[PDB]
Amino acid sequence: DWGYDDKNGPEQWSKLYPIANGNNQSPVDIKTSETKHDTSLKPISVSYNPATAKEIINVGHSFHVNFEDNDNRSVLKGGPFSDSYRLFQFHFHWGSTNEHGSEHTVDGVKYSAELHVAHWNSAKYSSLAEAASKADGLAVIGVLMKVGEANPKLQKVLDALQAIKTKGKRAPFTNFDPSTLLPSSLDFWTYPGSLTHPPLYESVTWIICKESISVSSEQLAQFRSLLSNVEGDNAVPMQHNNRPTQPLKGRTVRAS
Ligand SMILES: *CCS(=O)(=O)c1c(F)c(F)c(S(N)(=O)=O)c(F)c1NC1CCCCCCC1
Ligand SMILES: [Zn+2]
Repeated sequence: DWGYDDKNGPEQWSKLYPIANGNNQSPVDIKTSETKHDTSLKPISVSYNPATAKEIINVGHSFHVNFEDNDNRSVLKGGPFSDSYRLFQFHFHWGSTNEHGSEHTVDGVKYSAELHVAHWNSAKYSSLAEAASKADGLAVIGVLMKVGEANPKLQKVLDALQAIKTKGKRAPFTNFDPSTLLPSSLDFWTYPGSLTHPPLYESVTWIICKESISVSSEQLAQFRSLLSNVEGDNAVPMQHNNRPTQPLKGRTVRAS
């Protein structure tokens, strides 16, 4: 029902999802002069099992890669967390132009796209569906993607998109460790926030990497060539899916 278009996009979401105007909404601009270093943060540790890669799915507004989440084979730990979070998905956001496709910004600087690697709290909760609405339920690593050289690490993913061109299509996507997509250093910022699209629950601990990764102009074009319509209907490109930044409302962004 909601989308990213003028009629149903971010500026309209608060009508059906009032929490859009809440105190812990994402994404945010990270003003580096205002970050606070927390001596209790530990380094991030990611430990993903490539055999957990399962399927790629076109969901109309975006696409994602899911990973088997029945057990703790693939986990994020460290950082601000006291226990491990289980990997379940990764996806991207992009924009209509290379100039602004990221959701998070840094000192007002907009990147071309953004990678999200999503996990849920399997220490405290027993399912993604339980964890999704809890303040401590989800942990998402964000990586800002700077347009420039083509990124070869994206290749398996981009090559798969031909199999999921229209809304609802899905295909097997196996033997893939998405830590291969992360930057070499996992220095990061963390703040309490939300899902960036409806239902916008304030359930996400964000881990935003200090270091960016690359993406080419033509790789971004491949994202925008996915279609938001169902097969047989007239082709409608998925041109953009990034939410604008939202007020900090007194939250602190912590620096590792
Ligand atoms: C196919 C991607 S998704 O499942 O629609 C999805 C998404 F596109 C996102 F942008 C987020 S975000 N930006 O806040 O990480 C996301 F979490 C997505 N997945 C969730 C699953 C977790 C709870 C269930 C309901 C909302 C979508
Ligand atoms: Zn996202």
